[PDB]
Amino acid sequence: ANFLVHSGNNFGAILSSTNVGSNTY
Amino acid sequence: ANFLVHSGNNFGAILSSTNVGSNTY
Amino acid sequence: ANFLVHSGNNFGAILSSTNVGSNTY
Amino acid sequence: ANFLVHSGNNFGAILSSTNVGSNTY
Amino acid sequence: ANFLVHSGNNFGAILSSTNVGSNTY
Amino acid sequence: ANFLVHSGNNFGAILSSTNVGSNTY
Amino acid sequence: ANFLVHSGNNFGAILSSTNVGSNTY
Amino acid sequence: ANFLVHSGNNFGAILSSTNVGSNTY
Amino acid sequence: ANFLVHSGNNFGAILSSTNVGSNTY
Amino acid sequence: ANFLVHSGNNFGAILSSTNVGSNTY
Repeated sequence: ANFLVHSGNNFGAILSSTNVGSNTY
Repeated sequence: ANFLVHSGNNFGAILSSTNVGSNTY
Repeated sequence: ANFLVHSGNNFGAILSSTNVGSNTY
Repeated sequence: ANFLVHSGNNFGAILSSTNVGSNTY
Repeated sequence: ANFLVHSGNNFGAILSSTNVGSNTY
Repeated sequence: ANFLVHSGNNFGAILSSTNVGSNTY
Repeated sequence: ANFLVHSGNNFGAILSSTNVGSNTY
Repeated sequence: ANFLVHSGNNFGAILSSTNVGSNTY
Repeated sequence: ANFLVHSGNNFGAILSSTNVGSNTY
Repeated sequence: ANFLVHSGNNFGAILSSTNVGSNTY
């Protein structure tokens, strides 16, 4: 089993970016 | 089994970006 | 079994972006 | 079995974007 | 079993970046 | 005499803002 | 005499801001 | 006489800011 | 006479800032 | 007479700053 948890992350500004704040499997 | 959890993430502004705040499998 | 959960995510503004705040399988 | 859950996501403004806030299979 | 936990991370500004604030498997 | 000229300005997305792209006197 | 000229300015995304791209007198 | 000229400025993303890309007198 | 000229300035991302890319008099 | 010229300046990311890339008089 694989568990991925993402919580309470604040991102100000994202430009021309990939795989940011994501659960990539 | 694979578990992906995404919660409570604040994103200010996103421009020309890919796979942001997503559960990609 | 695969479980993907998406909850309580606030997105300010999205421009010319792909796969944002999505459950991609 | 595949389970995809999408809830309580607030999107401010979306322009020229693809696959945003969607359950893509 | 693999457990990945992401919480309470503040990101000011992200430009032309990859795999930032993400659980990559 | 006061001259104010506003031309050819492209605005992507505006949220909770005041006095944007305006000639304020 | 006061001359203010505003032309050809591209703004991606504006959030919770004041006096942006404006001729304020 | 006072001359203020604003041209060809590209702004990616603006958050919680004041007097950005403006001719303030 | 006072001449202020602003041209061809690229700004990536601006957060919680004042008097950025402006002709302040 | 006072002449101020601003051209071709690239700014990556600005946070909590004052009087950046501006013609202040």
